[PDB]
Amino acid sequence: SGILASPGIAFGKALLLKEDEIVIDRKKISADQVDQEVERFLSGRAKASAQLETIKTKAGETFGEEKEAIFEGHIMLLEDEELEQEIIALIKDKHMTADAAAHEVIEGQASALEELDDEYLKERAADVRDIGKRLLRNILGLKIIDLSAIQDEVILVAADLTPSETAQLNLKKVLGFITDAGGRTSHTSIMARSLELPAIVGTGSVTSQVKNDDYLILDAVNNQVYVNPTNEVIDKMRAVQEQVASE
Amino acid sequence: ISGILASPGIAFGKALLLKEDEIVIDRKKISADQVDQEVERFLSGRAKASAQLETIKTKAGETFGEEKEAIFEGHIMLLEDEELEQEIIALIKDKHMTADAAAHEVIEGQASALEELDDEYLKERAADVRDIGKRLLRNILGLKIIDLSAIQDEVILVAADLTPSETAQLNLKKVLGFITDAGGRTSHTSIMARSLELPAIVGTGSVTSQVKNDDYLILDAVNNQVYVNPTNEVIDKMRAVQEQVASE
Repeated sequence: SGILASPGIAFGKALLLKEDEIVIDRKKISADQVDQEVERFLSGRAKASAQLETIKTKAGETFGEEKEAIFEGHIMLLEDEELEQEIIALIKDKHMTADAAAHEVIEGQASALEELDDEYLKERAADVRDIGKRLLRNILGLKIIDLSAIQDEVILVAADLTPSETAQLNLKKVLGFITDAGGRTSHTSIMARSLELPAIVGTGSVTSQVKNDDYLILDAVNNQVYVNPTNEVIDKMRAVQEQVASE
Repeated sequence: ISGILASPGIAFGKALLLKEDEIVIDRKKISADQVDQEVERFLSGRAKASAQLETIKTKAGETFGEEKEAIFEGHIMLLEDEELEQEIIALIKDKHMTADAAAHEVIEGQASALEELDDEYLKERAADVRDIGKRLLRNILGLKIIDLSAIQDEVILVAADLTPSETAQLNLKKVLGFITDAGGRTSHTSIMARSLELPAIVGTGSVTSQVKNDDYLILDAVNNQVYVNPTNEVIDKMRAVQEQVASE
């Protein structure tokens, strides 16, 4: 399918992003527990802040100060003295688990910027949620992504990508992006065009039509994604289309 | 609509379809008295072709510069060849073949000779020879020869494939892009489009089956699509939205 965010072709295996779904616990805790969860939260926020602190820098050296400062405000929101008061209260006051309480707050903050049909405000609620997902994972002891982990040059396949993701992404080993996105103006599109790396974004669900490690070639010229082709289809793009650089 | 996206861009316009007046050769054997009208029928027929080629020659010049106009004197030297001429007249006099079928035997045979070597350039000359062949046969057959100089309105050129003799007489200020049933990424249609910075979805199977003449359509050469008679919503979805690639 496709919307065509960025021109180019690519040959490589697909790395399929898997994001551990998040089960928030609703069960009201006992007064006994109250302390433990306040610790769960403070401990979780302690790490999520730490991961955020290395991304700031990796967004920094790669993309510079414009980007390093998107990050300063990510941290500043996660560690907001008032939002802490709110999450903790729900623990002491309404006996909610840390993972359920923090969600309520962040969710209340992201969903309050979405009231306006403002593009940028909708972009903020997006990032406000990016930060909230993080925290819950850590609180939840669920496993964290970290894209610097890259071993192979791969064609990053995912549903969508956010600034926390594309910063730690090992640029000189990702051969393009394929997402279920929205695109043409989304962060993956503007991430690619700039990088001159290919990108088809408005996909319905490549995330279901591809599996991890499947070899494939992203067309991004005529807008086609070829999953596990025959060597002649390979032989085709291989240079037939791939040699669009000569002209 | 498919296409092999030879030329990025987006166009908004009425589709100008290029219906080719069908060429139907006469394989009947004339008698020894009809022999002389045919030499005439060929000769007059050939004169039109030259009249038309020397005008294209010039148009190609003023516009596409000297490289291309020089390419036309080549079409004229072929067409007005004294031996091909002598070989066509003889098939009429000795073999009693119609002016048209005769002309076709000689030129085609001349083209075929070039295609025996899988050589991209030779295969190119062979087409170019079949180009002149078609022009000579229509003119012999007294058929309609299209003057694309004659385009008055801005439009999206919808065709089977576009020939050098065709695009040279093209009023470039009014062609808004091209969609053909073509080959693509290297076809003349494609190289042409790529220079002028005119969009092109060229590998279509048959855009000449869904697209009728005078269909307002938008050619999404950003995302490989062709919208036939788009709803006012789909229009603004590109008209502004997708169309504003130019800004970025």
